[PDB]
Amino acid sequence: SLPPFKTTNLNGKIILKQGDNNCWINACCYQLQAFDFFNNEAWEKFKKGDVMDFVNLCYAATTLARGHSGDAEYLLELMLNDYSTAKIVLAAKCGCGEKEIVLERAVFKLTPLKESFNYGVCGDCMQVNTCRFLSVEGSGVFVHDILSKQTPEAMFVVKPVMHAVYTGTTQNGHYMVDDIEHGYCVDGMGIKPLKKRCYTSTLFINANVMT
Ligand SMILES: [Zn+2]
Repeated sequence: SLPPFKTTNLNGKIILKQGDNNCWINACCYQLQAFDFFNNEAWEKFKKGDVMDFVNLCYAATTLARGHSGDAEYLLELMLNDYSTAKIVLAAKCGCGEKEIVLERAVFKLTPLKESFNYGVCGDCMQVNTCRFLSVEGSGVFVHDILSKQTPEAMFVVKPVMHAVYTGTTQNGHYMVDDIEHGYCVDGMGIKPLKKRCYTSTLFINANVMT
């Protein structure tokens, strides 16, 4: 066994010292700490600084060993697969007409911008559905293709509370978290200014959007 990851408790969030390529864990765990509905025996200890049970649980779920890089968005999908804490309604246009798609979930694999986008194909006309957001309610997190340029606040369909941030190669990169609600970027146990770009997720709390 190696020794436990060291921690810091910063403005209500436990954060993990950078070591052994653990940043994907840190990024995911920092987001889970935003959801008061998320819980279990190993998480109750993590919230207090006693982090190795849950951290070990993250390696088990992903089949990865301590020391290997991973994917913070994949890990959020795993841990949140049995939660359903938000509702998103889309309008979907194809050659048959227009219809609504209802998604109830905690993690959504969608881009969180208020523009038009494709999602699925209609099995009666075989065209791709051209889609747009009609509403978002509750709490949850979008996991998404990297937004690598700044995004005007008015473009997000929801008000972001925080974003996983990923810089570098898909091979050789590094995770951090833009904590928008606090005003800084968390990078290991340290603090940096918001990167404002490079975002791989978008977390929202108590959404109540009509568009
Ligand atoms: Zn159709």
